[PDB]
Amino acid sequence: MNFLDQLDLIIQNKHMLEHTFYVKWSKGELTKEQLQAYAKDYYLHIKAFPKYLSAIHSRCDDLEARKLLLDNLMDEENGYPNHIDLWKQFVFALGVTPEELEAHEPSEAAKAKVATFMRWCTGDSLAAGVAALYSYESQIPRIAREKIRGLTEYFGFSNPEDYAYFTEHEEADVRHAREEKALIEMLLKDDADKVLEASQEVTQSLYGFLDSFL
Amino acid sequence: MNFLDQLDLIIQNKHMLEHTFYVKWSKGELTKEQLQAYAKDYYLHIKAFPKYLSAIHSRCDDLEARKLLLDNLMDEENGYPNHIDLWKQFVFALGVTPEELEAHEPSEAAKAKVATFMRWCTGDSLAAGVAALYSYESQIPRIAREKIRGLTEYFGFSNPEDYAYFTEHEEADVRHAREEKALIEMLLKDDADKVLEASQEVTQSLYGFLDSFLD
Ligand SMILES: [Mn+2]
Ligand SMILES: [Mn+2]
Ligand SMILES: [Mn+2]
Ligand SMILES: [Mn+2]
Repeated sequence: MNFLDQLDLIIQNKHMLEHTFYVKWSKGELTKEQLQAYAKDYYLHIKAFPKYLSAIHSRCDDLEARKLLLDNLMDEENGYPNHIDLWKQFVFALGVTPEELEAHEPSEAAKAKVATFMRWCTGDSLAAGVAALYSYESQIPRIAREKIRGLTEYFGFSNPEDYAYFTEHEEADVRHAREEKALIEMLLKDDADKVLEASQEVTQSLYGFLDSFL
Repeated sequence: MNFLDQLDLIIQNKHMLEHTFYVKWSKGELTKEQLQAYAKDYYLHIKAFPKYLSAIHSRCDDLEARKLLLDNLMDEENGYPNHIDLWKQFVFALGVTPEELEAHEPSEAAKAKVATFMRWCTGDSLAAGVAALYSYESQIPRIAREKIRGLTEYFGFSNPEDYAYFTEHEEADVRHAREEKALIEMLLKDDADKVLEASQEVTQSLYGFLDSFLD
């Protein structure tokens, strides 16, 4: 019915946790060389995310909407460890070296996933741009949950500080999903069609990225 | 750098405090219907400024650079009162209804100023976009000092919370000018030409804005 319901339904189906990458993870049938491949190829999207948000902010005249995006941007980039710093710890805890992470070149599948976000966040529909992020960010608390379990059981992650990023995202993205849902409603301009479009795009692209490794 | 020094001389040689509108301010010869013109038209630029910063951030892949742009943006928009809020108080301390300020359609002069900034901030040179901000922001601390003097000497201001915006920008924009100047060096990609070109345009566009109220 109402487009937000349909929007939440698109995610519930094309949801990353049901992609085979995470099935195998949840099961534990995933190689450490695989985990390192995923971790490094993710980095690009880890570094582009602040621009997903600021791409949207920069085209926005709704002052109350812009503050919520700031709050999101601040949670990711401001301070130390910011959300990028936290991913590097998961990279290193996997055994990839710092020079190896800086030397890694992101796949055409990594560049495609980020291009999908960037297409919507710089597109002409601010709601669709926010809907794009929601379709990724509203799945994270669950993935973060089930990811930690996999790390500690089948991957010998004994020190909690190694998966800080995930412990942190396990709650920060409950508030982000909630506030992005608000923003979509605030920035709607007869463009419900584009919100569902972005959702359809982002949930497929997510799946295409995870396809690359399997 | 030399290119930063030429950048500072362009600003030095086209400084807002030498426009007739501030040579009048300083001498007392500014009307009060003139102050409400200014205060109200300035409100487009004020609400706009964060997107100048987020425009550059969204095209930038230098992580250290982006944190300096965030710092700036946080000072500007985060919390209560933020700089937009502080501008509202001062417009109201001028005698303007929250209702007329928000019914006010900004002048063509105002739209022109904001369009100039936005051209560079959406543009292709990240250092030029920063330098466009810098060509304005480096002037603010002194204008803010002098504008506070005028409000209190010739415009009978006594409540320090009215001109809080200028109080706040007298110190905050010292840090912003400093760090923008670092950003320019950090973002340079063989575009010193573009850095100076943005500077010439913005200093002259600010002058154009200052003239709409001089009749
Ligand atoms: Mn994050
Ligand atoms: Mn988030
Ligand atoms: Mn400011
Ligand atoms: Mn500033």
